[PDB]
Amino acid sequence: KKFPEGFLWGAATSSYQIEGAWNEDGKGESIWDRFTRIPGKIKNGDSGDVACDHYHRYEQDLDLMRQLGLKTYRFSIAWARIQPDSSRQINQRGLDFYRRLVEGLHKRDILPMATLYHWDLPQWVEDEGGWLSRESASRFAEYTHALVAALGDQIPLWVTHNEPMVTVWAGYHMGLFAPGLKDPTLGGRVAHHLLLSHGQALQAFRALSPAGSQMGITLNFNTIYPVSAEPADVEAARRMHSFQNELFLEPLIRGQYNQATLMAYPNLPEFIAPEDMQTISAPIDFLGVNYYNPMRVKSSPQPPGIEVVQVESPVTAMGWEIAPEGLYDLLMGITRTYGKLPIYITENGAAFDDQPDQSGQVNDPQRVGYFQGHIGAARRALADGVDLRGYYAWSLLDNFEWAEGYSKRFGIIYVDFETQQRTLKQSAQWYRDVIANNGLE
Ligand code: NA
Ligand code: NA
Ligand code: NA
Ligand code: NA
Ligand code: NA
Ligand code: NA
Ligand code: NA
Ligand code: NA
Ligand code: NA
Ligand code: NA
Ligand code: NA
Ligand code: NA
Ligand code: NA
Ligand code: NA
Ligand code: NA
Ligand code: NA
Ligand code: NA
Ligand code: NA
Ligand code: NA
Ligand code: NA
Ligand code: NA
Ligand code: NA
Repeated sequence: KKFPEGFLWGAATSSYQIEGAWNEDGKGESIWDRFTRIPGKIKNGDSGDVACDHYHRYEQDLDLMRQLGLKTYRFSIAWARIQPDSSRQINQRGLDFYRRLVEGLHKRDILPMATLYHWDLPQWVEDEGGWLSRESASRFAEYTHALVAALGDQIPLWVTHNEPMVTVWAGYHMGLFAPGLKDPTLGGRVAHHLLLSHGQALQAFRALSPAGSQMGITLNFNTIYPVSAEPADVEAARRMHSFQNELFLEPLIRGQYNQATLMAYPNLPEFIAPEDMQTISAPIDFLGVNYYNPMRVKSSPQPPGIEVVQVESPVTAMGWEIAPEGLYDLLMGITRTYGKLPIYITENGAAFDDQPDQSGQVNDPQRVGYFQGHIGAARRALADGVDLRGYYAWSLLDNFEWAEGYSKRFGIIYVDFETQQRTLKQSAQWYRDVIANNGLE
């Protein structure tokens, strides 16, 4: 039950969630800086203004990574640090930060994986239409070109987008995340431009062809199970799977949108230029998979004919069902449907109500249990033919959990946000052992 020699064990973060220094060194405002200033949008009125203060404390966090024996570390790049404003001019201080981070990773034999876009769009791009505008795909490609030119040979794994489905749903359907639009009819248009931006970014990457470097995209999924064996429930589950799990995968791999997508978005074809599917479906080097929980579905008489059924137990602090078999099923399904392409699990983890004990230790056995089940499921998938290349725990650090603010702790390392003190949780200690053993037990 050892994983393959060279298997990439990592942990993941994102820029807005950990960096702080929101207005330092010429950094421009992002849509998340703006969103968190809006009263009522975030629990406890929290923001990423300071977060984990990682922009200043990155060397401490690098040593924590080393202490755990991480083989790889997934971070995102704050686009607004790099292009603060509409002049499109490169901010050298912002770029230098990522240069220093990447140098530090290599110094400690940790392989960098960089996410170009983890939701912190520069406000200047939003002022030019954001993801509603086709031109934002070109802006994203110019940003990618700059970063890959600067750091390509030093970052062996690049991800264009993180969870474009969440950007669509939370950002444009529900208004729960930045930029806070609440118009379901916009989802197709946004999805197409996210996909187009990925494609143009990938073209920029191929043009530069950095030595030893690869590029992919990270998607989130919720494995779908029908609540019963009834045909109507099976049908609802199939439709929900197509939409929830294959909206992006289908165009990425097959160069077409699926029927569930076109029905949900019936004006989508109006945004597709003659090239656009070819560009979107150009080969990626790997797929990033983010998974936390399944969704359970039943048929309904009322539109859209699908109801998601909530689960009371077993759940995390987010109310998300704990079902490690969901991860196995997801990985097998992707592999069977789209072929045996390289996969990294770019996020998997859990939020629990962690509290230091009287001695100052943070013991999180529920999180250990979550990782035990899920890493076990990933191992079974690998045994059964999935080309799993790495696993990244979400998250290295407790951090700013978007609209939940600091009420939710996903870290394997506990952060006291009053003092910025970091403490390895029991789960970090356990994970260090897994890495050293190259597997469970
Ligand atoms: Na920040
Ligand atoms: Na507030
Ligand atoms: Na409130
Ligand atoms: Na704040
Ligand atoms: Na180490
Ligand atoms: Na170095
Ligand atoms: Na070095
Ligand atoms: Na502007
Ligand atoms: Na447009
Ligand atoms: Na634009
Ligand atoms: Na530009
Ligand atoms: Na190219
Ligand atoms: Na080229
Ligand atoms: Na039926
Ligand atoms: Na959804
Ligand atoms: Na092509
Ligand atoms: Na969770
Ligand atoms: Na979870
Ligand atoms: Na708990
Ligand atoms: Na949230
Ligand atoms: Na909070
Ligand atoms: Na805080």
